[PDB]
Amino acid sequence: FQSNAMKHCPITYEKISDQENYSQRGLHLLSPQLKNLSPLDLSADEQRQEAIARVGKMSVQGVQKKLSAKLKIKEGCFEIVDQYGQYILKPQSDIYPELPENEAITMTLAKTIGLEVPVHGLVYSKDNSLTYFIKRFDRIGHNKKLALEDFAQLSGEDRHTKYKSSMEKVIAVIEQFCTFPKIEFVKLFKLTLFNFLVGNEDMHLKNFSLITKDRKISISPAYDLLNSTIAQKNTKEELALPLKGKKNNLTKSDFLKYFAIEKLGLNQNVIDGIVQEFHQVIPKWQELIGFSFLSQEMQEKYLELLEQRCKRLNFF
Repeated sequence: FQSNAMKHCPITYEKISDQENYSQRGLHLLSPQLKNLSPLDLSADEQRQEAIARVGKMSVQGVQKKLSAKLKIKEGCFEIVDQYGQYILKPQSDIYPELPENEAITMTLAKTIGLEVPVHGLVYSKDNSLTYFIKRFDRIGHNKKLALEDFAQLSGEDRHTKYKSSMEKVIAVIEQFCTFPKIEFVKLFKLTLFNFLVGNEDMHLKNFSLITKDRKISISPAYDLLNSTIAQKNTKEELALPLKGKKNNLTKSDFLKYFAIEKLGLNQNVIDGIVQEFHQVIPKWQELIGFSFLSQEMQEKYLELLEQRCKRLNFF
């Protein structure tokens, strides 16, 4: 067949047999008592139509079509809902290729480098298409939602503002509102290097949010991370928001000196240690991309971009 076999778990990427759809460890990340995960009973097209119709009740922001869902643990399936959803589902786009598979692997790469990333993965659909899922990090069960505000709201911008900002304004939000800004600066540094390496030119203003939890206001867990470059036919920029006024032709010193030191004030030992973490993780990322549910064509685009971004930071 034209597709290469996909022999790993859509949640953990560990090896599984042909007769399994998910690893046991993956099912248990959803719930230790989940014994199976049935496919969604809607095709990709039906899922998109439902997302469009349910958008007024959708309490999670983001322009991509999304569905709210609960996990029915004893039955072993997702159920689409309007209220008290615990998961977000993202079906295949009708425009861009492999968005669920791309977001799934990219979030997994972010988790591998130590960023805070919620449980996520892929679930099969009625038509065999893969839908992305992520656990809500602002609600557990039917309890109160934790306070969550995106950086457009916090920086005084209109609700629709995504690209008319800058990294320096993102930094200013953290300085103004976070309980321990210097802890958050380390996260921002890792996130921004990560986004450069994986081709995420769509880390826009509304992809940063502050959550109020455990007596502190902090940058939220990661959400909506994708190699947006490989999903598009043409891109002219590397960053969604300028850094040092630049959205392309970023240099190693722009990230490791201007950003890390002049803007974030990180000490050299901290910078050096994080850079080494990225150096060490590259072979694991390459292996995971190979184990992913991306097509061979998209794996090749991911790996080619990753190699070029690593070279620009002198990784090798």
